[PDB]
Amino acid sequence: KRAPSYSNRGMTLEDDLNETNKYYLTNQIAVIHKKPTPVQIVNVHYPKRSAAVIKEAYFKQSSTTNYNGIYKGRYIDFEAKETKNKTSFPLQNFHDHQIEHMKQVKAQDGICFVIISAFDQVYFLEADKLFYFWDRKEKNGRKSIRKDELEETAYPISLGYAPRIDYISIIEQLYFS
Amino acid sequence: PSYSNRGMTLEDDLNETNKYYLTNQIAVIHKKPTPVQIVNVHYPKRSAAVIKEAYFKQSSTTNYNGIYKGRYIDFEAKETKNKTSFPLQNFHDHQIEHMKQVKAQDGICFVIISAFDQVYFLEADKLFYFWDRKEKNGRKSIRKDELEETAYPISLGYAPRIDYISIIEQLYFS
DNA sequence: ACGCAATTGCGT
DNA sequence: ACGCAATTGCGT
DNA sequence: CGCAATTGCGT
DNA sequence: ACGCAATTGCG
Repeated sequence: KRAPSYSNRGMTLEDDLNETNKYYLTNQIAVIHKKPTPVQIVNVHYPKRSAAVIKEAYFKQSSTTNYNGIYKGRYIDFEAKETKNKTSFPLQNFHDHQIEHMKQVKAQDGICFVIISAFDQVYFLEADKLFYFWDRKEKNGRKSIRKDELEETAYPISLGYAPRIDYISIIEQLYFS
Repeated sequence: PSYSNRGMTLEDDLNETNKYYLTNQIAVIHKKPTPVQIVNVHYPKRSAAVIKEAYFKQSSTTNYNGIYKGRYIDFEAKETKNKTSFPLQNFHDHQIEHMKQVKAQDGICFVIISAFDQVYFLEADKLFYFWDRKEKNGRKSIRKDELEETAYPISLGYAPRIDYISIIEQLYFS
């Protein structure tokens, strides 16, 4: 975990949203965790007593959205994606299943959405809109959302110290009067 | 090899009950996968990139969850064979803390154990209790019969095997 | 898997 | 007709 | 992250 | 000294 580097604009990294979650944790505001990345652990070894060191394992494509949890007894689910492209946000770094799921997750009523970090700016795009840009892609046409319609389609978030990323104050400002 | 015991694992049995649930739009539940910290990933051009060394960590979050009917659902699934009693040695402190936070936030928070050839849907407060007594250097287990009213026997069926959705359907919101 | 170099192709 | 925004893809 | 072994409580 | 209960050890 000794990573001397290297800057993004910005994850950043688990530090950015992650710290926000811990904070939300220890102030009894919400329980939101990042579902961990699903490996298929083909081969493990057990050297020198404990502990184990998987010698061969492969990456699986997830099926669920990146983050989930509880706020005010409601379900929270969301993906977070960031881009350095100064012009637009690549819709292509979303993937099939994630969207299938956001769909199913909004099936029963949930707060399902997307946090986007691009244009030196963290944005909160509701899942609705995202679904528009998705089948805009899906019929045919633009595989990205240009800024002037990301800013036009999404709510900007305020990035401070402390909650670093304060998405709950939007989910509050919007789904809870 | 996916099941190296005498009694069925409860791994598949539950995460199949979940598939049914999903496919029929009854509700959305998914097991959080096991956390591992990757260390090295060799990446051939053809072969999919092989993670060649990696280590387990141990997540706090109680390892099932999702949505049902607009309300955040959560639980755990331990499973014990011994007909003796059921050992709290399975659940850890962090898990308990977590699902403490959860019910501290209007969460619905089962505990599912398939002990004694039966599937026990165990409400949270009751588990807390056992863990509490236990924390007072008391009974480090739940004896075979004391859960038997502390907990509900889930309705083990065929379409959805260890149907618990309707237990939670019954308590809340009716 | 991802950044990020390569490459496409829209736009005017 | 050519630039520079959108995409593809190849490389640790 | 388990089932085979260990030991201790307690008729 | 067993059922039954708790606790090392590495497959």
